[PDB]
Amino acid sequence: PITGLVYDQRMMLHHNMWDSHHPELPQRISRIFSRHEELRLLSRCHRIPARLATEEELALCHSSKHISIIKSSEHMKPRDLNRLGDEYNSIFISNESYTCALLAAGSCFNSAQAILTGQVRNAVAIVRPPGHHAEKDTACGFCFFNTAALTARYAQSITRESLRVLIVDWDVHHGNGTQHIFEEDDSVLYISLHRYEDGAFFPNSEDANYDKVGLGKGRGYNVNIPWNGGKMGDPEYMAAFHHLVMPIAREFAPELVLVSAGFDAARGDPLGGFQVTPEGYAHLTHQLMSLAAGRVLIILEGGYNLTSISESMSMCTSMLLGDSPPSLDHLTPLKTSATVSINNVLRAHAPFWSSLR
Ligand SMILES: CN1CC2(CCN(Cc3ccc(C(=O)NO)cc3)CC2)c2ccccc21
Ligand SMILES: [K+]
Ligand SMILES: [K+]
Ligand SMILES: [Zn+2]
Repeated sequence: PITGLVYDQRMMLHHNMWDSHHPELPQRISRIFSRHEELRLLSRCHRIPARLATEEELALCHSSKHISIIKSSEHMKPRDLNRLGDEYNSIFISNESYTCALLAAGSCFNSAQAILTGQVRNAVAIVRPPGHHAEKDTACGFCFFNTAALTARYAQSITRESLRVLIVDWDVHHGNGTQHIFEEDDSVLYISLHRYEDGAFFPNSEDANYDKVGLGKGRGYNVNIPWNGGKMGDPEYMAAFHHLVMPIAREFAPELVLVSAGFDAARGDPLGGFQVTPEGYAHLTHQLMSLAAGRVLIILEGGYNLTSISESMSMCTSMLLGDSPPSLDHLTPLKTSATVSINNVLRAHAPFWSSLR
């Protein structure tokens, strides 16, 4: 029963040279790492080295053209970096961005391998830039390569093609890239909870709605839990897990659980507008630990309040280490629109999951 931790200060080198105050700050990962030390969680984890993802590994999910374009930014002049950035939705690029994206991907590969070989039971990856918005052919929403999707394929590549991977995406944004990459795949189950507001919340696509259940063989293996009607918090996320995430996950019976763990639904996030507490995230973590014989990898995605993300991810690691979950306040009355959301997801997926009937 060992917990791995991967963190490399080199991933701070990715920066926005046109707005040094952009919220995807290098200090996101250094502040999370610092808090793990202060709380004395770091000395209880087995440290896992970062490594560069290879170009071949990037090809598990991404087109050669997308790879070589991002690769080329490494030697671009500032004017070319600025032009290239404007060809994507919400992307800034510096000369170090490509290397940082490879470091984030490879760090998760080493973690998945450590888990799947039994060197550790579970693991946390404190990495940036994030991944879940990145598509097969394009970068998007602060993300260059889809770190979680690549780690799922990497895990299958060192075990077997049909390794059942669950990706739980609790970042406040829909992970459009992860959904699309696995949309017709029945070996990777994708479950996303996200602020939706009938398509008005980033990334502003109806792909995020509850009726997108997957395609062909992948029907039923894409689960969108969209929130409408303003602020959500622990009661709604607890109920989504109890009524949807955990019943479906148990029926799927993953052999590995990847968490796309953005912490931008946390209280205090300047962008998410939600109220999930660190104790809330501890409890979501604890529940997922009941799956896949405990084989859980937590991968940092978004999250923009330096204190909120540092307290929230620390609590998750605390859970992975075996600590007992902190008490929760008043989970009872959900917002009406959240009950409606959960009922829409239940109606969408009951055809595919007997546990929902
Ligand atoms: C009407 N909006 C405003 C907005 C401005 C910039 N933010 C960028 C962004 C991306 C990812 C994450 C994250 O944390 N993902 O997990 C957080 C912020 C998004 C929304 C935008 C961009 C493009 C088109 C339309 C619009
Ligand atoms: K999400
Ligand atoms: K899928
Ligand atoms: Zn996000």
